[PDB]
Amino acid sequence: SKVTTVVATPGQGPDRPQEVSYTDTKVIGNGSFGVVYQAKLCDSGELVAIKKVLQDKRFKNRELQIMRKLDHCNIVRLRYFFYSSGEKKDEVYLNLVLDYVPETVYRVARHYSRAKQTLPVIYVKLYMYQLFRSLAYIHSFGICHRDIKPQNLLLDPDTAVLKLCDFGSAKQLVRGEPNVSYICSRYYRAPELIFGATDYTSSIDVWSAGCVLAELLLGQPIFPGDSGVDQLVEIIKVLGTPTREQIREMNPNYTEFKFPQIKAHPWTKVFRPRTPPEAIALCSRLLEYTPTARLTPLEACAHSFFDELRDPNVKLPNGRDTPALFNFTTQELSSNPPLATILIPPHARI
Ligand SMILES: COc1ccccc1NC(=O)c1nc(-c2ccc(S(=O)(=O)N3CCN(C)CC3)cc2)cnc1N
Ligand SMILES: [Cl-]
Repeated sequence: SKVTTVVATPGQGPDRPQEVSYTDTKVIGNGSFGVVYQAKLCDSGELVAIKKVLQDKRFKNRELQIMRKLDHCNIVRLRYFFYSSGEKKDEVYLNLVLDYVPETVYRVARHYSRAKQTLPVIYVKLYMYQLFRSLAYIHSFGICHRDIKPQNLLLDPDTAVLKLCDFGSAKQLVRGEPNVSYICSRYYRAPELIFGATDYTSSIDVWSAGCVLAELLLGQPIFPGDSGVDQLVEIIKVLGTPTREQIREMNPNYTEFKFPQIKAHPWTKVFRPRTPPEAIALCSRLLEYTPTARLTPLEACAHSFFDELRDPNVKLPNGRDTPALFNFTTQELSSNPPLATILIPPHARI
């Protein structure tokens, strides 16, 4: 039970460093950036994660910049950040200390799928709405996550609160400056990115969210490509070959083979017989080739598949109340404020 103490700036708040003490630190993850840890704050005993990434001096970290300006019930909070050096030579690490949320949609969905069960539709509605809520929030800032996938959706199994995490691929999408095409995890990678587009939009996140919805409905990934290019083949096996005009809207500069001519597969045959009609309906307005065709995250939240969540009597399966789903801020409703009439049901207004 060793106690580590660091001088950390508060996450959102003002640049006033304070000493923060934590203990009980375990490795829990890693990647190309560095290592991820769990720890307990000696103060409040609250659990936290710490993403530790090698940060080159003299050049700013865009994940930190993006995270300092986010504050949303469905996004993991950046509580503190701090620097530290070691294990290496004259290298500086940036540490993000984030709220710890214990579960992920990936692990949940794997447990049902291993037990050959479908995750109940109520959980599908709860997870997907909160994911769409977080997207509406970051997209109103022009920030695009670029890594929506089941492992980056944290869950509290008791409150069913969902929080979006891992902002190591997020970027301010600025109009006219290009962006890299090979982002997003393969299975959740939108088609314009596979077509090499570099002027894509936030709707690549909405494609990803549709892949997750579809995956929850089906109990397995809906487009499991065994490469960056075979991903497109899997997509085509459901949506059929994209029309010449659809290829233009995805990226207006391309010749990728020509693909064999394949008919679109009807959405009803894509899912299992007892799949709810509004789930399939919602899904088909997300998994569209034309990136302007897809729903915005707010419109998705307004979808009728989510109406059970707007019911005043709804409860979680463990008898408890649903998390807070109607406290929209004006920034959240900014893209389409009229949608408030559907999104804040009567029983939830003041
Ligand atoms: C790999 O993680 C990242 C990579 C990049 C950026 C951010 C993150 N993570 C987070 O930000 C974050 N992660 C978690 C989190 C939750 C569950 C898991 S677990 O795999 O289910 N598993 C690991 C082993 N353990 C013994 C049990 C549970 C892993 C991690 C919680 N709260 C967070 N804030
Ligand atoms: Cl909020």
